[PDB]
Parts: sequence; structure tokens; C-alpha cells
Amino acid sequence: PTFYRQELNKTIWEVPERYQNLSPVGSGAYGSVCAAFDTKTGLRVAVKKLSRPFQSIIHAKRTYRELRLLKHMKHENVIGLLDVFTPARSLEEFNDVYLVTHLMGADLNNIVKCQKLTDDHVQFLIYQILRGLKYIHSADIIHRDLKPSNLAVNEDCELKILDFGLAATRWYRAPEIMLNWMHYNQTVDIWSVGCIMAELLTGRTLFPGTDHIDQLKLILRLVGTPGAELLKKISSESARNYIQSLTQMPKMNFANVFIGANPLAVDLLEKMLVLDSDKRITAAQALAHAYFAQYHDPDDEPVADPYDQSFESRDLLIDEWKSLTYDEVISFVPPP
Ligand SMILES: O=C(CO)N1CCC(c2n[nH]c(-c3ccc(Cl)cc3)c2-c2ccncn2)CC1
Ligand SMILES: Fc1ccc(-c2c[nH]nc2-c2ccnc(F)c2)cc1
Repeated sequence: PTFYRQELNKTIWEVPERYQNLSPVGSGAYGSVCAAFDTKTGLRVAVKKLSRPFQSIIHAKRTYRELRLLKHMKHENVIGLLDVFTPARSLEEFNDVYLVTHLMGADLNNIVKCQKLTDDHVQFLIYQILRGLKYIHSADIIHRDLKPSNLAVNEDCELKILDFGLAATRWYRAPEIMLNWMHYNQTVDIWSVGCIMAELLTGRTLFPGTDHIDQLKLILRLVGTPGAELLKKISSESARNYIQSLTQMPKMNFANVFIGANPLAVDLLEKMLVLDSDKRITAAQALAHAYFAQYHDPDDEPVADPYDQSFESRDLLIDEWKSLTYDEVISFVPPP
């Protein structure tokens, strides 16, 4: 189609004429986001322009990664791709990438911030995060940085997860990541959901750590210092010296810490915020918890198609990553 050009916040935007009335809404991962009206579909959309998508090998691979991830995700509670385009007419001229999705009006950081949610709202918002995570996790994808600011929400409380798989943000991070364990599992995301849910219910950051050390201190204050079963799983001499040097802490009584909350919410919280990540509830199990009795339907909580992440192990030239991304743009098929 016919492109047209404009400057918005120092940044140039060259987009097809179908997208009208571009309006800056803020920063995205590795780029800027504009709200727009899609004259073809009649949809309000969000367009992200990647900044310097092919600046280095790291950027090139990251651009490919995000495009591959967005092309794969087709789920109500996960951001997906409505369109992807470039003003470039050929591979040699290919230097910019624009990604388009449904416009979402706010995020949970905007919502919780100075606005108290009812237990009914929390059930629905957390149900939707878990339903999305079930899907993401079934594709062997980990979010790794789940936090209120990457949960997009509309005025009717429909929620989508963004910025998954790209990999303070500290506040929502699993303690095994604070300890720098490289073999963490998908349940790091469940830890983050627990932190988020706690905050939705209480109106305060559960673990507002001032650094990595402070963050673990705050976590261990609630959940206790590791037991013997967990300590035996820590290979790192240094990590063990640190953890075993702290004054032992008992696990607190969650019913007391979150007193006044729905006892079912308290129960789910204790299953999510388990120190040993092997013992944490999974997204699929969490959906079946009684807290979500009014929302849960196992016939309407789909899993994802298999997703090939083998490229992640590959070390390629910028031009190779760029060409792979270009072919992914050209092969894009929009949804129905
Ligand atoms: O922090 C803020 C605002 O202060 N924001 C929260 C994050 C928010 C945001 N970040 N990234 C996207 C995005 C856009 C298109 C694609 Cl294909 C993929 C990701 C959005 C967004 C914005 C609106 N609707 C949908 N996505 C931008 C605004
Ligand atoms: F203070 C602590 C101690 C251990 C964890 C922890 C939770 N789940 N898994 C681990 C873990 C397993 C193996 N090696 C590690 F380094 C960490 C988290 C905080």
C-alpha cells in the first residue's frame, strides 16, 4: 500500500495510509507506541515502532524474537499481531519494523495506583492473567518479567499480557532469580502473579525491595528462610553462605498477613508464593482453584500450538537475523 510520513516526539513514523490519527501513548519494549485508527478493519490499534531493530547482533536477534513471538500468540489474554509492516520495498532497503495490535487503554499499574479493587475484580483480573499464562507456558515460553505495567487492561476489565519472552521490575521477581540461578522454571511467572494479586488486594507493593539483597530479605520475611529440602538443591557455595548466614525466619501466617481478604484468595496466595519453585502451583492448576469457581471453564482455557525456539541457540550474522525477520514480515497472514 501507500505509505505516509510524519514526526511524533522526535521519532519519524512511516505507516500505510490505512492507519490514521496516530497519537503517542508511550514507550514499549525496544520502541515507541502510537494509538491509531485502522480504517480497513474499523479497529482502534496500537502500533509499535522498533527503534534501531538491526543496530547490532543483539538487537537483530531480539527483533526476530519479538516478531516470532507475536506471530505465534493467538489467545484472548495475550497480545497478538494484527499486522506487521515496513516501508522498505526490498531486503537491502529493510531497516524498520512496525508491529500492530488491538489498542488497550490502560495497564494494571494505572489501575491499582490509587484505586481500590474489590475481590470480584481481582478474581477476574488474576483469572485472565493465569489463562494467558497457561497458554504462554504450554508453548514452553516464560514471561520472566511479569508486572503490573505489562498487563494491559480495557475499561471492561479485559486483560492481555504483553512483553512476554523478551527477557522496579525487581519487586515482582522470583527469589531464585534474585539469587541468580540459571535453571529457573516457568513458575517464576507464578511468583510474579502472587505478588501482583497481593498488591491488587492490599493496595501496596508486597515486596518493595531497594536492591537485590533487600528484595530477598523482604521475601524471606514473609515466606521464611529455606528449609533443608530446598537448601540441598543450591549448588552455589556463595549463595548458600549468604542464605544460611541470615537469621532464620519462620514462614508467616498468610491468613494473618492478608487478614480481611477472601480466605480463598489467601489460600491461592500461599500456593503461589512458595519459596521452593518445585512446589509452586502451575497456571493450569491455579485456574482450577476454587477462587476462580465463577470464571473457570476447562473447555475454554486453550493451550498453544508448538513454538520453535531453536533459533535461540543460534549465533548468526546481523544480515542473517535481518533476512530471517524480513521473511517473517513477508509471510505474515493477518487473522480473520
Ligand atoms: O507504560 C505505558 C504508558 O505509560 N504503556 C504500557 C505498555 C504499552 C505497550 N507497550 N507495548 C505495546 C505494544 C504495542 C503493539 C504491539 Cl504489536 C506490541 C506491544 C503497548 C500497547 C499499548 C496499547 N495497546 C496495546 N499495546 C504502552 C503504554
Ligand atoms: F533464598 C532462596 C533459596 C532458594 C531459592 C529457590 C527457590 N526455588 N529454587 C530455588 C533455588 C534452587 C536451586 N538453586 C538456587 F540458587 C535457587 C530461592 C531463594
